[PDB]
Amino acid sequence: AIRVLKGLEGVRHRPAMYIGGTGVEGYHHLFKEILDNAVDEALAGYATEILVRLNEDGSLTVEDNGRGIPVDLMPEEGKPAVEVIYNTLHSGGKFEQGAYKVSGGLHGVGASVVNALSEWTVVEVFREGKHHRIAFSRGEVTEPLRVVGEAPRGKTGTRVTFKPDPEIFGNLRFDPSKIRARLREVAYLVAGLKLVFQDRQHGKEEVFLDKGGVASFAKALAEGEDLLYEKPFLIRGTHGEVEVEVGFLHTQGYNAEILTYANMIPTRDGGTHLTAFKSAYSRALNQYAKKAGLNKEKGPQPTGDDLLEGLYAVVSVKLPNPQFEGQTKGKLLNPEAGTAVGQVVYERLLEILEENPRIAKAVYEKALRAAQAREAARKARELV
Amino acid sequence: AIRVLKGLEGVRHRPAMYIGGTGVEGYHHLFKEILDNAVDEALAGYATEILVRLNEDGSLTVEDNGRGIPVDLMPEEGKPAVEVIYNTLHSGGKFEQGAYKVSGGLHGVGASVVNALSEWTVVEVFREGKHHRIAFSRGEVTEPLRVVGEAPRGKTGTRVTFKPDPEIFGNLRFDPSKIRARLREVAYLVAGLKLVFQDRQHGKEEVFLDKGGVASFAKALAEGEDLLYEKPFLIRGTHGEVEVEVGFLHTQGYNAEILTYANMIPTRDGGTHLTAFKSAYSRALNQYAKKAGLNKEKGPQPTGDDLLEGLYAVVSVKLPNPQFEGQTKGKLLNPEAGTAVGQVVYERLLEILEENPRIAKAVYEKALRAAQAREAARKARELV
Ligand SMILES: CO[C@@H]1[C@@H](OC(N)=O)[C@@H](O)[C@H](Oc2ccc3c(O)c(NC(=O)c4ccc(O)c(CC=C(C)C)c4)c(=O)oc3c2C)OC1(C)C
Ligand SMILES: CO[C@@H]1[C@@H](OC(N)=O)[C@@H](O)[C@H](Oc2ccc3c(O)c(NC(=O)c4ccc(O)c(CC=C(C)C)c4)c(=O)oc3c2C)OC1(C)C
Repeated sequence: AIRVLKGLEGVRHRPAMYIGGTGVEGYHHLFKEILDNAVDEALAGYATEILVRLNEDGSLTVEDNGRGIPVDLMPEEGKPAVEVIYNTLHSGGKFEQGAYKVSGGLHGVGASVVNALSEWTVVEVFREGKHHRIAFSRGEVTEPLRVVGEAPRGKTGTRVTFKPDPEIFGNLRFDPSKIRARLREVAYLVAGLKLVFQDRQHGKEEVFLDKGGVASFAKALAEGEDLLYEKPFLIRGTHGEVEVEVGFLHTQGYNAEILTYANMIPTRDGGTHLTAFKSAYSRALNQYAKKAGLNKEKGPQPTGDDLLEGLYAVVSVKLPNPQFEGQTKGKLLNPEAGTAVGQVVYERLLEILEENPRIAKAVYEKALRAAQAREAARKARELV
Repeated sequence: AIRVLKGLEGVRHRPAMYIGGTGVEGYHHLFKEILDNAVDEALAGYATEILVRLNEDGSLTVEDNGRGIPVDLMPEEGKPAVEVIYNTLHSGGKFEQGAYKVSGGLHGVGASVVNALSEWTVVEVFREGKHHRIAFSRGEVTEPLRVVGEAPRGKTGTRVTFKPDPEIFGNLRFDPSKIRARLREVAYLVAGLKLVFQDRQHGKEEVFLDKGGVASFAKALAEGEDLLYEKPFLIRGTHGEVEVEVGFLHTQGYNAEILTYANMIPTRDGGTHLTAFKSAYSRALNQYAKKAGLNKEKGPQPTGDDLLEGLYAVVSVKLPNPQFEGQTKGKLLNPEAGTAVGQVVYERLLEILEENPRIAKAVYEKALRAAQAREAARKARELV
């Protein structure tokens, strides 16, 4: 009643162990992974454009502006690097270091997990003047690497096309809505990165590009809401090995929304970077306020929830060796991320507040009126 | 340049991909995994007592009185079964379907990841009248399996002793509090299971056992507050392949706490079981009220969030093939769980109210107070 599953065999034996489930969520994790492989080329500074296309046959194509996955032979394995990448469960090396990378995702490079769980996979590489092609199916090579033609231009890059295996996912098909949502997210987290979504079926096409990045992301969060000031603030900075990006904006409403990210993956339960943000923001507001005489009688302006009212913000950090609560996602634990965020946002917020006095007053003013409202509801509720 | 990592080599090459990080959380996941292996025997019905002892040298011993990991040879590999389970990255088969299992552990069986990340591991098996022993170090056999004597009093079971690899975690050491916390949780989730913690480093002892299960869990969740009744309700039932257990109590206070679990692991982001719980509870509560004539007309209408004030409950389900939203689990997606919790809870709850009309209307009126209190705070705030 027992056997050893070697390599990709294990992935097909227990798919849920690699993608959580075999439903709609798991189906799209394949898309996210291949997309993140492309996004990693952008993070490294080689890709500037990424195309995601839903083909009429249900398959999905992800093409990048990158270097193109290497096709030269790996001595130890006696096979092209691109073949090894998509056929071995876990491959690594120093190539994992030297640039920020998307965190979480599928086992190892993740690409081979997608291949194992796909009826067919086609990898095309434009590199060193040629257009290469290798085809797989459920983890195995069906068509060995070969040159199918010459590369145009100075065109280099990788184009991956795959179709999740119906033997595992049933009649599931890609959902344009979900694909667009992740593309919209990425464009925001990698400002300047152009991502195009093509849905051949409906002949639709949308471009996702935003130089404003996270600041724009913050405004996007307050879509149907009256803004306190139409221009969202952007805080950029680097501390140690951590790149920090924070964007925020206020609305005259009373709802809030703070999204946090670590290496391009949502961190629902926050972590060191989120706690460092709330803290730094609080430090800055209060400090500035006193200096400028915005506080009278020493009212209860803080209390955290008061400052959160009508606050829309996005905190994003990038760091090597990220540490998560468990299973590479959820809550960021790196203390250095906390120090980076706190450091970068505190100093910069002070400046932003000083050069934008009116706005600073309105937001601090809103915090006081929020505290009072809290007080009134408390007594009222503690009356009956 | 590229390196293919075969088997356990990949675990030591990149531990965070298997345990999330190499700090305190990752360290304890090793403990959680070995404990889960023992608990699986209890879930299968062959184990009643698990001992967890923190040794003075930092190693952790986990002993269960279950069947004992088999030691016969696996012809396909030419090694005893115990060896295979602890030294191969992924082994599986029909044994995975024997019964309910703890979900979301470490890769595959999980034990081999622990072994790979420990400077040493000793596995003792009491089976078929004999006491077997086999030792490992960083994923590899150091002392092959051998019989070291008779099984004392013919007992059967597995005793695992291991020490997380200092080269991976530095000077970190198991935290008794984290251990007791998980042991307490498990005692509640598997009512009747007895777990003993011996903290030799502090000469301590402690028993975790509670036939009250999830009901007691709800009670202890509300420790500190005055209850509306000190006897927790217990709803248990099986619908399809899903076993459900829900416990709940009410306090005179205003705070609330609802914990959910799927196959022994916390689902902080809810899922089908949670949604179904509140719907079944809400339907049974509002229907009973109408039936017994409690829905007055001279006031506000009780809604969600109103009937969950001062309500402490724990919703726990066990089912085969759990489906989560990939990630770090977080949300249960199986529609069968929802129908299971709904069916089982709704009906049983209906009888609870009819059998406790006193408490029944005491709960409804409490929802009424919360309704007005909620609208009193609204008025107050809109008044600013
Ligand atoms: C799924 O494959 C991904 C890539 O995905 C995409 N879409 O381009 C990308 O995320 C990243 O791609 C890399 C990662 C590292 C190098 C990299 O180190 C290069 N540098 C070299 O000089 C080089 C040249 C030839 C060669 O055989 C190797 C080692 C082989 C590798 C990295 C597969 C390296 C290079 O030219 O391309 C690279 C590329 C395209 O990592 C992979 C391979 C897992
Ligand atoms: C890390 O080991 C764990 C176990 O932990 C402990 N402490 O018991 C436990 O969680 C579960 O333990 C099982 C799981 C299934 C069977 C099981 O199916 C049994 N039934 C047999 O008749 C049997 C007899 C000989 C044999 O080689 C095998 C299959 C081999 C196995 C389960 C490793 C099965 C049995 O005797 O013991 C079993 C045991 C002890 O699964 C493991 C092996 C991954």
